[PDB]
Amino acid sequence: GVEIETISPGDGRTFPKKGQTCVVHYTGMLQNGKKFDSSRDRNKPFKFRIGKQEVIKGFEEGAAQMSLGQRAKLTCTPDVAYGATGHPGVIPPNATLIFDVELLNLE
Repeated sequence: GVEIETISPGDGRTFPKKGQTCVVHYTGMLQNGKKFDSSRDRNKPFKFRIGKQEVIKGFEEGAAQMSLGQRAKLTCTPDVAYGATGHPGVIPPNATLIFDVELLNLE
């Protein structure tokens, strides 16, 4: 269940497609919890492509449903990323993830 709530501006037509490397200033957030990740802190804006199972499923499906300049608000379900296992020390088991996603990409 990828639920998109978009802060408006952008163009609404430059869509991410296959074989495209894209750049996101993401920001992580735990539901009823504190922060755990920010690409804005390291100032390295996480160049990545679509389709090679690099990122989690909840962030992968949220990437194609956006466009350039847009600003969405993900809500990743536990069953798509880590809810059975959980990343050791960082992500607890059965966790629901919140992401502040802005797409400022190329290709």
